[PDB]
Amino acid sequence: FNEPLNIVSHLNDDWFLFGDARSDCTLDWLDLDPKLCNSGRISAKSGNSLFRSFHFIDFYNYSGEGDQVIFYEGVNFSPSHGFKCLAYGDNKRWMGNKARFYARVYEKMAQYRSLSFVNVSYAYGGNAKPTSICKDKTLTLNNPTFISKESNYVDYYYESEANFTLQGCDEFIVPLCVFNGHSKGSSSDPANKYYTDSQSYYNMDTGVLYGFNSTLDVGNTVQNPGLDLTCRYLALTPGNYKAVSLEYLLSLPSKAICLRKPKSFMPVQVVDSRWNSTRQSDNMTAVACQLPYCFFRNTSADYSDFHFRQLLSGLLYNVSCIAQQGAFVYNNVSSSWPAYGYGHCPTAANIGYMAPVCIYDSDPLVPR
Amino acid sequence: FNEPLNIVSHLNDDWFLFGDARSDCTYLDWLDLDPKLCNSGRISAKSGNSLFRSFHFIDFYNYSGEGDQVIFYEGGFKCLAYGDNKRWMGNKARFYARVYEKMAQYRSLSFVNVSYAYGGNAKPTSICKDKTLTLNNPTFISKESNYVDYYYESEANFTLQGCDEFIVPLCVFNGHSKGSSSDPANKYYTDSQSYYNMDTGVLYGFNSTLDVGNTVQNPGLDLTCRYLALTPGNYKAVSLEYLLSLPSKAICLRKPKSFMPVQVVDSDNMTAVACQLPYCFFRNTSAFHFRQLLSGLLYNVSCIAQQGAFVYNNVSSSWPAYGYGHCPTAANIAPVCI
Ligand SMILES: *[C@@H]1O[C@H](CO)[C@@H](O[C@@H]2O[C@H](CO)[C@@H](O[C@@H]3O[C@H](CO[C@H]4O[C@H](CO[C@H]5O[C@H](CO)[C@@H](O)[C@H](O)[C@@H]5O)[C@@H](O)[C@H](O[C@H]5O[C@H](CO)[C@@H](O)[C@H](O)[C@@H]5O)[C@@H]4O)[C@@H](O)[C@H](O[C@H]4O[C@H](CO)[C@@H](O)[C@H](O)[C@@H]4O)[C@@H]3O)[C@H](O)[C@H]2NC(C)=O)[C@H](O)[C@H]1NC(C)=O
Ligand SMILES: *[C@@H]1O[C@H](CO)[C@@H](O[C@@H]2O[C@H](CO)[C@@H](O[C@@H]3O[C@H](CO)[C@@H](O)[C@H](O[C@H]4O[C@H](CO)[C@@H](O)[C@H](O)[C@@H]4O)[C@@H]3O)[C@H](O)[C@H]2NC(C)=O)[C@H](O)[C@H]1NC(C)=O
Ligand SMILES: *[C@@H]1O[C@H](CO)[C@@H](O[C@@H]2O[C@H](CO)[C@@H](O[C@@H]3O[C@H](CO)[C@@H](O)[C@H](O)[C@@H]3O)[C@H](O)[C@H]2NC(C)=O)[C@H](O)[C@H]1NC(C)=O
Ligand SMILES: *[C@@H]1O[C@H](CO)[C@@H](O[C@@H]2O[C@H](CO)[C@@H](O[C@@H]3O[C@H](CO)[C@@H](O)[C@H](O)[C@@H]3O)[C@H](O)[C@H]2NC(C)=O)[C@H](O)[C@H]1NC(C)=O
Ligand SMILES: *[C@@H]1O[C@H](CO)[C@@H](O[C@@H]2O[C@H](CO)[C@@H](O)[C@H](O)[C@H]2NC(C)=O)[C@H](O)[C@H]1NC(C)=O
Ligand SMILES: *[C@@H]1O[C@H](CO)[C@@H](O[C@@H]2O[C@H](CO)[C@@H](O)[C@H](O)[C@H]2NC(C)=O)[C@H](O)[C@H]1NC(C)=O
Ligand SMILES: *[C@@H]1O[C@H](CO)[C@@H](O[C@@H]2O[C@H](CO)[C@@H](O)[C@H](O)[C@H]2NC(C)=O)[C@H](O)[C@H]1NC(C)=O
Ligand SMILES: *[C@@H]1O[C@H](CO)[C@@H](O[C@@H]2O[C@H](CO)[C@@H](O)[C@H](O)[C@H]2NC(C)=O)[C@H](O)[C@H]1NC(C)=O
Ligand SMILES: *[C@@H]1O[C@H](CO)[C@@H](O)[C@H](O)[C@H]1NC(C)=O
Ligand SMILES: *[C@@H]1O[C@H](CO)[C@@H](O)[C@H](O)[C@H]1NC(C)=O
Ligand SMILES: *[C@@H]1O[C@H](CO)[C@@H](O)[C@H](O)[C@H]1NC(C)=O
Ligand SMILES: *[C@@H]1O[C@H](CO)[C@@H](O)[C@H](O)[C@H]1NC(C)=O
Ligand SMILES: *[C@@H]1O[C@H](CO)[C@@H](O)[C@H](O)[C@H]1NC(C)=O
Ligand SMILES: *[C@@H]1O[C@H](CO)[C@@H](O)[C@H](O)[C@H]1NC(C)=O
Ligand SMILES: [K+]
Ligand SMILES: [K+]
Repeated sequence: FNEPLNIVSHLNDDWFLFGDARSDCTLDWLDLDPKLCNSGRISAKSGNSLFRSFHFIDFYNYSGEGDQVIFYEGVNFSPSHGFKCLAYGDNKRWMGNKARFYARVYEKMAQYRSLSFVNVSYAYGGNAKPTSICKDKTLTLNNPTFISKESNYVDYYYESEANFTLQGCDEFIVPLCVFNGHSKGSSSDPANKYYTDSQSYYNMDTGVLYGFNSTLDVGNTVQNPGLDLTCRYLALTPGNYKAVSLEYLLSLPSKAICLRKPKSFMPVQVVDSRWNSTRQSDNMTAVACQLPYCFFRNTSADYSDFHFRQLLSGLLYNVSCIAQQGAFVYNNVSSSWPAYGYGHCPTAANIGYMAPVCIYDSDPLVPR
Repeated sequence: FNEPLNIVSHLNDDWFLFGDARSDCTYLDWLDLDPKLCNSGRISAKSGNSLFRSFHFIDFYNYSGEGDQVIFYEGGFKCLAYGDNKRWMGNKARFYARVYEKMAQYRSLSFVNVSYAYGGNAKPTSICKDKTLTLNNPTFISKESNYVDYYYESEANFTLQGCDEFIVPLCVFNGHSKGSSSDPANKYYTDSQSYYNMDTGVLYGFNSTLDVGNTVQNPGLDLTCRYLALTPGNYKAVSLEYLLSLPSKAICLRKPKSFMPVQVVDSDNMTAVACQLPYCFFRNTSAFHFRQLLSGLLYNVSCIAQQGAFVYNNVSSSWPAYGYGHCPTAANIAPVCI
């Protein structure tokens, strides 16, 4: 009785789900029960993900607020897409970025009710403008922004800076990134001339600096491939910032995840978001989802979906307790001791079945 | 029945207590009034010392210990004549927040000494001290003899080895720092310090921003510290102005465990500010001597939660919140039939 269930669910009506096509109600494409389409507790867009919208031009305006937050997305940025900034880049670096972004988002959404995006603007002294240096055939990155070399500079060994302000959120997730390798200015430069990308963000109000230097020696050629963007994901407080670049192109945030409304700690729930077997998936959301801030839920069957619908079907009702092992429907007794339980959780102590008169035989004239 | 108790406790024998009290034994068996746990292998404690004191100052006690359930028993300084103890209250809150949070994740806490490689002739200087204490972490290295002022870059290397993570201080004098006796009264410095991980390219930086000084007319200049959790490897301390500073001691964190909140009991509320969910449960127990704590640690409890400890694992009047162990239900459940 009251074995833990492999579902995502909620303790009460105070929940919210972020998703992709498989929860996008605008119905053969859905894993989400159609009855939850009019719930007002879903932000989902087919073909998109939080990571995709965070970094690229293909943007969906995700937003939602809830005590118990659930995620069922990620797949729309995978190794099957094979995104890389440059012809001889490296998707593995982008899987790394994915993992670090989601780890930060999951961890913070255990501590805040509200997630949304804000656009970040900057003030810059020179004449140069953004350049779309990181892109491939199907995607164009636009966060961070990269500002070109000023006309008068002969090479990329220069300091450059711009100001940016974070306002309107309790905390902001921003990327701080470098091309990690021997970056090249042009093909007119000799072979042995390369750059070591350096970027920092400085909080002018507090005096705290976050810095990042390239350390690798991979390049953007068939002889020495692997140069791509390595990103860290910082949770910053509102204030006035300075983006200070010590070498190569100045970069700074164009978008932030907006975190609002602190709550008592409540772990997020994550549903594994993958393709079918014959297409390339990743487990970056699994690495990102750790105790104590996240419960990971996966099925036992390949994506071919019956099993994932029943995992999401937990969203149609309330449960007493959400724990490491799963959801406990009832609040009283169970065979398992809940670990990391939230809600009104059952005991696994021996409490027998009680009655003032125990029944042994059927009564021919009285029902039970 | 089974009301939560406002005490620190343990779920099993795998616990450890860090303290600032005397744990030693002073010696018809009932004439022996020592607590059973006197001289226990599960306690690291020293009267008139603390983890913070030993982290930062010369009167050092070699605190170390290992356990699943970690417990802290918590039983003013300024660097300069016209400094500010408020900066040290803030330092203490930030130190303990980091220590408490990380000891929810590791079994083992100890101290290591950090050595450094510096290319000049200058030596350490005890610039931060008052009448009873002398700071020695971080180390501050003197200006080189050939420099006429404190507007210089300086650096040293240091290595962190043998632990999973290391807690170290990154600090600056926050205000208008002053150089020597005979120079313009309007000539001051803006202390700037950073640590750089040479293996990963990550830099942690800190610049002074206040305008306070070290005189009766303009007091407030003191040391503001951040407490970093660093991975093992090769580092460089890079100072962009004023005295080079770098760690001389680190908290060594080893042996990961499943997340298990620490417990803190007292007797300033900085340990209270530092002790927060999800990583720490704060108890304000009343009689509160160390000897009574020792007696209260002889027996297990079934469940440790936000409201307190629940002795029994079956039923209670309260729903445990943020419960660990084997926790009772408060559901409305006489002879057993089945
Ligand atoms: C912890 O809380 C739970 C939930 O509240 C509680 O479980 C309920 O216990 C009550 C009271 O005993 C049960 O109600 C009685 O059920 C008698 C019939 O029992 C059989 O059928 C039950 C109904 O099954 C249907 O519905 C359920 C879900 O609703 C579903 O799972 C089934 O598939 C099916 O659709 C069934 O629950 C029950 O199974 C339990 O008991 C058996 C036998 O001991 C055991 O083997 C199982 O493991 C399981 O525990 C069983 O198969 C019925 O005769 C009885 O009616 C008399 O009493 C009521 C008042 O109590 C009078 O109104 C009536 O006129 C009769 O005199 C009563 O309705 C209820 O079914 C339980 N619900 C569930 C989900 O298990 C536990 O007791 C709580 N535990 C503690 C320690 O507090
Ligand atoms: C949760 O766990 C606790 C701790 O184990 C448990 O509390 C204990 O309950 C038992 C059973 O009631 C208590 O023992 C009783 O003590 C009373 C008075 O002191 C006695 O009179 C009782 O004896 C009568 O009932 C017996 C039934 O077999 C008869 O044989 C006898 O003739 C008497 O009529 C009985 O022994 C015990 O005192 C407590 N312990 C504590 C520390 O409070 C509790 O019941 C558990 N609850 C649940 C819901 O499981
Ligand atoms: C992170 O990367 C940046 C960018 O490379 C580093 O800053 C740069 O440091 C280099 C090497 O110290 C400086 O170049 C040197 O200049 C001296 C003096 O002219 C010269 O003698 C050397 O041959 C060398 O060319 C460069 O000026 C400096 N750039 C800027 C804009 O400050 C930075 O040091 C790295 N950070 C860390 C902590 O290592
Ligand atoms: C944090 O603090 C350090 C130390 O103050 C800052 O580095 C220093 O910055 C000052 C002001 O930008 C630099 O002084 C300048 O010198 C040039 C060259 O003579 C001159 O053109 C300017 O008028 C000014 O006086 C100084 O060189 C620099 N010192 C070192 C050793 O790098 C640092 O910039 C601060 N960090 C941030 C993010 O603001
Ligand atoms: C899940 O639990 C919440 C928690 O109460 C339920 O909220 C109630 O919703 C009903 C709508 O039928 C309102 O009339 C009540 O006022 C709500 N109760 C409270 C205490 O706010 C919700 O209905 C439950 N949902 C399901 C599907 O069982
Ligand atoms: C995209 O989403 C954001 C966040 O939900 C919207 O911005 C909010 O708009 C409301 C007005 O209804 C303001 O009161 C809030 O202050 C805004 N929040 C933030 C964080 O900026 C925005 O309107 C949406 N964009 C579009 C085109 O619909
Ligand atoms: C941040 O920028 C985005 C994209 O420019 C804004 O979303 C667009 O808003 C315009 C109107 O200003 C609409 O025409 C589009 O429908 C929106 N685009 C998408 C893809 O949703 C968004 O409003 C901005 N956010 C805030 C808080 O101002
Ligand atoms: C506190 O709890 C632990 C775990 O339940 C007890 O350790 C067990 O002691 C029993 C005594 O016979 C042994 O059977 C087990 O082997 C022990 N288990 C483990 C995991 O060590 C411990 O004795 C209790 N301590 C006190 C003082 O009651
Ligand atoms: C950035 O802000 C600083 C301080 O507020 C100011 O000195 C500087 O002129 C600003 N830069 C630009 C380009 O607006
Ligand atoms: C992810 O996948 C790799 C194998 O590809 C495996 O070794 C690793 O343990 C997995 N991590 C998680 C968190 O599932
Ligand atoms: C989830 O389950 C599927 C099917 O068993 C498995 O192939 C996949 O690797 C699992 N994902 C993770 C992240 O463990
Ligand atoms: C101090 O404690 C450390 C860590 O437990 C230990 O390795 C060292 O030997 C101790 N020092 C002395 C002098 O006993
Ligand atoms: C650090 O230094 C102190 C004093 O020299 C010494 O007692 C202690 O044992 C040292 N730490 C270790 C791990 O040996
Ligand atoms: C510090 O390390 C650097 C980089 O390895 C090295 O070149 C330099 O010699 C070191 N400085 C000292 C004083 O040992
Ligand atoms: K840069
Ligand atoms: K310094």
